[PDB]
Amino acid sequence: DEQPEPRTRRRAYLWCKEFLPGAWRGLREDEFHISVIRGGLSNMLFQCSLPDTTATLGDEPRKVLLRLYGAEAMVLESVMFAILAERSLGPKLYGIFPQGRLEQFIPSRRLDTEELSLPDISAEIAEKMATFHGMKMPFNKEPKWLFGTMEKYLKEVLRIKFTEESRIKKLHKLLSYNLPLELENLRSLLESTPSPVVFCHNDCQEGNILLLEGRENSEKQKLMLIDFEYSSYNYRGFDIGNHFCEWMYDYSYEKYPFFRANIRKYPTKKQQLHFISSYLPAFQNDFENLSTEEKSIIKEEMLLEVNRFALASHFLWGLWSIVQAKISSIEFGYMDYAQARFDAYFHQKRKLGV
Amino acid sequence: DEQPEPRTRRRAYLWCKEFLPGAWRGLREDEFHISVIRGGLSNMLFQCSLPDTTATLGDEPRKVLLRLYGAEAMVLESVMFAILAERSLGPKLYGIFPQGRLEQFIPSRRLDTEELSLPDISAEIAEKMATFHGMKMPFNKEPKWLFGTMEKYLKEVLRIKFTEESRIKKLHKLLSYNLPLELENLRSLLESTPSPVVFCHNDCQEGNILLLEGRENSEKQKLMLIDFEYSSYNYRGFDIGNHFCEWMYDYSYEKYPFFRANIRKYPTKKQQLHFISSYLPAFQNDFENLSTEEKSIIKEEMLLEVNRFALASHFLWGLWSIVQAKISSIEFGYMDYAQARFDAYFHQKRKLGV
Ligand SMILES: c1ccc(-c2ccc(C[n+]3ccc(N4CCCC4)cc3)cc2)cc1
Ligand SMILES: c1ccc(-c2ccc(C[n+]3ccc(N4CCCC4)cc3)cc2)cc1
Ligand SMILES: c1ccc(-c2ccc(C[n+]3ccc(N4CCCC4)cc3)cc2)cc1
Ligand SMILES: c1ccc(-c2ccc(C[n+]3ccc(N4CCCC4)cc3)cc2)cc1
Repeated sequence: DEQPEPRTRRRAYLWCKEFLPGAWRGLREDEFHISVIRGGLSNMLFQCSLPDTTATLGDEPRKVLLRLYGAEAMVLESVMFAILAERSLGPKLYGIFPQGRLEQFIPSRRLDTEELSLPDISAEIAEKMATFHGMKMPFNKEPKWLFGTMEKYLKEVLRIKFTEESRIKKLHKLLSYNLPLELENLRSLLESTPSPVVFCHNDCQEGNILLLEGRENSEKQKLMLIDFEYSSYNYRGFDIGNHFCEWMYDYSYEKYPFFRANIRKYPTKKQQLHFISSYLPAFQNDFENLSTEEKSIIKEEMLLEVNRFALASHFLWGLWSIVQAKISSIEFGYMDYAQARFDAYFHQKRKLGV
Repeated sequence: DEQPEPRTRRRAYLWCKEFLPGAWRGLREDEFHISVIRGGLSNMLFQCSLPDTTATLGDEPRKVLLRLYGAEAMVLESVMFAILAERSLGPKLYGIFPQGRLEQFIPSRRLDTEELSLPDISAEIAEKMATFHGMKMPFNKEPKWLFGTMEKYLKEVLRIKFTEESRIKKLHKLLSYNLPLELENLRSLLESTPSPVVFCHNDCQEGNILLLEGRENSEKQKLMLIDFEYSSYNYRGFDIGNHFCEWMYDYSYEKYPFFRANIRKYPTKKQQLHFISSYLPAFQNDFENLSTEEKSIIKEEMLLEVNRFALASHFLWGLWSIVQAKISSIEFGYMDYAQARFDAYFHQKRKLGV
């Protein structure tokens, strides 16, 4: 039960005391409870709570999550979080201030990578993603994020000056593919691949999926999608394909490079069909009433869409990871991860015949 | 039908094209319609619309309001607006970006000052305010805004160096009252005056109240409260008292000083009772089920609360207006308005025996 720095205890006390109603408003500092959930220099997380000896007066929460930003994107993330809260699709928003926010505390654990392929879990992930994809949001609907971001990252990658010989070497190999050519060939392929533009999560991986406490044996509604920091209007195919890619990566590996990759854990076509069979009726209400025939066509075309867009997930994250090898302060094998993503890019390309 | 500057037409076109769905996404610039609703250097307003010859594809609006900011408060105002939109208490939010936002266009006119005293109108204002006062919001609940703001303004007022002799003269008269003494005597009075802390509009005047098109002959639900720029947790008494004060001021007067003030248009006790008789059942659901006796006590105590807090409305706006005489760029008799507010402050004080 890790205690925060005294400075952070006092600030957390004041934010809770001033932003939360009822018993919080009169709470003594010496009866304030706080423990560190995630440390670091940015995006730090703390649990704050009333003493067990203090009764609630109304509907105020007894326990909350404090998120600290630490080390216009802020306007947009805050507005998004507030709207998702109002719509019961994310944790409630209790307080917002320059340094962070107070959010609803949701008893839960994160999923592990192996759990993504469980048929019931996968079905519910698909339903939750489809629900998210139906959200009308006050943000730019031109789907510029995907290629805008890859172009931005590639610009950065070509200008990196590594000093470490192992990274110099790995970078030269990755750039030997002619990444500008490959990106513009990918742009050509996806231009010819229909995919509706919807509000996408953009990071649907096990670490962003809560298994809700007390719901673990429930048939449905045991999950919640969280961490919408990178959510935007984007091609639907990307959100689904990106999720499929995440079946292959275990970030809990406790030896350098601090991930495991397995190409054979990508969902099989059978598994992919199971996922999209749950997605579609959740996204298009009367989908079930279509003939078995029309449903089959729509499913086949979606399989093609999502597996092509999976290529963009590899390329995007490969580029992202090279930049992180230059700019990150976390211990992680970023260059080896980049190579894993580009390996999967070319393996997938070959399987698609593209 | 005033057209905007070409620069603004092009930016408005792009914001509408990129943030609004359906027919907007493919709209040609030469079929984009825009007209200026309010000009100026800040908070400019434009109406944007589809051509009549373009059909809607889905549920997209045919007409919207563009608000431009022009010349962390922004995070908070945006989050507030988004939440009020979600809760159906304000116009929908269609787009948010650094320079402004796209809002729902609400066919309507503003009320005139004379209309505030109409019994049906006043009853509905009271119901809408009570509804607003029930809103739980993610903002600081310590009621520091009222006196914090008056102290801030008074600091500014004491440091103003006017160059215009008529303003030098008017300022000397207003400061001759010993405003620090008077403010701290007001703080003492209000400290002893119970008033619940609720989410307040803080500017409930006729210019911020829409009379909804086609609802003018409807028994109820003909109004909408707008312009929450200054909304905050605050003493309930202030929101109601401030509204009552606004019965006395007509800002449509077309000769200098560009307002009329009439002390005799403050609501009579009968009118005040009519207002609070609508407020209470809208704020406290089972209020009607109380005995005539308990209801009468609660009403009497509220009359006292609100008329004491009305003094703060005078003092706050008096101070505010002196600062505006120094810093504003609008033609308005700010010093004469300040004197009108302090005149009403002392007149009200004398009637209260305080
Ligand atoms: C070891 C431990 C944690 C991390 C890590 C920490 C935080 C994040 C946050 N993040 C999530 C999604 C991101 N995206 C980049 C564009 C697509 C989505 C970028 C960054 C990603 C990875 C990396 C290595
Ligand atoms: C590429 C490389 C690594 C990862 C990744 C690695 C680890 C994790 C789990 N995780 C561990 C630590 C995290 N943080 C530590 C402090 C900042 C946030 C956030 C997330 C999630 C994602 C994602 C993409
Ligand atoms: C002539 C025409 C318009 C105006 C005017 C224009 C905009 C506003 C906006 N405003 C609304 C409320 C304000 N408050 C100050 C603290 C209480 C609420 C301050 C400013 C107020 C007055 C003043 C003179
Ligand atoms: C003290 C003094 C004047 C007023 C007041 C005066 C006029 C109005 C009506 N009004 C007229 C013009 C307004 N604007 C013009 C460009 C910026 C906003 C806004 C509001 C509303 C309030 C309010 C308080």
